[PDB]
Amino acid sequence: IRVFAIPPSFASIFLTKSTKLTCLVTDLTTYDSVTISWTRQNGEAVKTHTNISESHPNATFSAVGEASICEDDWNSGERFTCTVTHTDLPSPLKQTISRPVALHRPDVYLLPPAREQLNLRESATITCLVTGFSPADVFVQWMQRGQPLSPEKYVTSAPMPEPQAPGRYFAHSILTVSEEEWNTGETYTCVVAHEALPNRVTERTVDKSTGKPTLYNVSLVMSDTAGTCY
Amino acid sequence: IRVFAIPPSFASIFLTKSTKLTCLVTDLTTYDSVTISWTRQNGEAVKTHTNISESHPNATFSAVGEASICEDDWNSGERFTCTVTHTDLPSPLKQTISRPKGLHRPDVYLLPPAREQLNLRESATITCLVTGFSPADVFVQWMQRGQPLSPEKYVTSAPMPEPQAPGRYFAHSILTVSEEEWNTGETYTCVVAHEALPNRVTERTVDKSTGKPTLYNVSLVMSDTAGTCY
Amino acid sequence: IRVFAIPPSFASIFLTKSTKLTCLVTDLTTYDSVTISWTRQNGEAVKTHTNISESHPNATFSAVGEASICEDDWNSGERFTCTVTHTDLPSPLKQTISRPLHRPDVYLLPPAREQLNLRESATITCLVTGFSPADVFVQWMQRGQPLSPEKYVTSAPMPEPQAPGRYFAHSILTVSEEEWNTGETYTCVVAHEALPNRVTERTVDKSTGKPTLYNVSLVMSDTAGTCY
Repeated sequence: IRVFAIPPSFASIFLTKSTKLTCLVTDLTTYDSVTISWTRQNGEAVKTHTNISESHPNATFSAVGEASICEDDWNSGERFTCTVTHTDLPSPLKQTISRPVALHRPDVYLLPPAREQLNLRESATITCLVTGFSPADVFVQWMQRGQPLSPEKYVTSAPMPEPQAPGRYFAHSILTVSEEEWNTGETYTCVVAHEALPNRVTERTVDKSTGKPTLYNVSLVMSDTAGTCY
Repeated sequence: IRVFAIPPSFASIFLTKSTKLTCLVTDLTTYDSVTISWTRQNGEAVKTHTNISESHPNATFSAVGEASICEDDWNSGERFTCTVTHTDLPSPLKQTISRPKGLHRPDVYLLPPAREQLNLRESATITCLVTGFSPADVFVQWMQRGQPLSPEKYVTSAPMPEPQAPGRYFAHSILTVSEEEWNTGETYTCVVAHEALPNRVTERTVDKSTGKPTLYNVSLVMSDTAGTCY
Repeated sequence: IRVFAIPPSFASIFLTKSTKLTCLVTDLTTYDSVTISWTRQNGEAVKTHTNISESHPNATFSAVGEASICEDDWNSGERFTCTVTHTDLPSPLKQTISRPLHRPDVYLLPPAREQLNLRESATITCLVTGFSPADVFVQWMQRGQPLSPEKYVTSAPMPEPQAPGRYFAHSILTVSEEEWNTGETYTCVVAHEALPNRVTERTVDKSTGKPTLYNVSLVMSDTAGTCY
């Protein structure tokens, strides 16, 4: 006999360009004549729900209230309530979405695979370490010459609360590039989506030759006439 | 009595992040108690423009006002109208302008100063060429220690038409840095802004080491037996 | 009413050493009997300003002086006062133009390595730095042979960021990156007035630039002091 409330979040924001306000109906059996709609801080007209669904297989019903709004509507820090009057509860039922803060910029890093991995010659793993930032909800994606990989290609964490840097979060991601598939160039840019940056985004990349710093074979010779000039 | 009217444009709506409608009313008869409005095509109670401009002191008239929108509005492509009349003119200065739909993705290259500049001992100049992009309207900013430099430190071009491939543009920017500072560290990466990047932002970087390891092959010979060759 | 006078430009001056000045008259009354007469600072007449022009597309007869003078006769502030009398002007309208420093610095950056992986566009950059004054002309030379003027694209001398008043401009040019195997160093010929011979050519090729394979080879001996 409750209604969850779904505010927009940067996963939906960035990954869709379709800032989203949502609250669905759960915990209640197969129902109709129920109304779902959205209201603002000052409570005015929105686009109505779509995506009608069946009943859940556990003796309850499924239906979702959805629409799209302007981004600054959330970014201006306002209350947003979806208004519903249940058939079992003629009294008003209200669920609210809103945003609160200090901020910290991520400094995305990147470490090439361990040489130990590059001795069985099957797979190489890359660690798009992300850290030192606030607030949370960082999405991260991996470019490859302007081509985003699928999120299924790689894996990532959730924002783990940072032990030392107090009000800060961090996460990770990995991807199992195979041996030759790292051994041929293919810089694999790693791009980070957050809100603590001037243009809100950053990206970094690596290859074999991120280091390799000036290897150079000195040679000293005497007493060995080679029959060649100098 | 021409009236300026700037449509929203990316170099602004990213610099600003505050997409807005701005009709500059000039060359109209120099009066006050003017009648000025900003509207949509169907022209609802559209937010008229606040922060009007004062009279032009040079025996001309000057007036302008910003009207904020949501960017997806301009994305729809339907026109937006600055409806302005005068005490003299009953017919409003109807302002029906829309960017036409349809576009090429750039690909930045950052260029390091050749050795010549460095030997001069004073200053080093770095350039990231921007190419291949259509349409126009690209911002370019250069970014260092994760903080934005300021425009007076680096000059920037204006969007130019390319010579060969018709539907393409290109541009430039120029940085002036002291020599040692480029023998010191910081990367001097560059950020751009274009409406066809998948992330709508891309970035490159350099440094003294951005080249290649440069294998030495010193071969000090100190015998007195093998000879040289003319 | 638009009557502007064109001072000479070091482009044409470099072209044929033929400093020229024109004060064209446009959008005046549509009548024939248009006279062109230029004067030095003594007021004396000028050379063969000729080649009459027809009415403009906006239906106004077009005329312009064709005044050749000496390069030396330009360097002391000679208000080149040109008069044109016309039917509409019992008071003919006069026009004048006259003569109103820092060394340039030219470099030629090669393309980018990542440019040289797309495998079509071989960009090349010539350049000029911190000079006064403007009006400088630039062009690119390939084996004593000037390139296609459209092949490159020229900037204009926008002012310096931090210098007091100096100027700088640019120019860029593309070729097949397959060509960036013969190279031929694509000499960019700057052309500025404030040069000892008014040209400070510089050029760059693949073999130029930076190698990443040295092999220094010092030798050491008493059998020296000679430099064969």
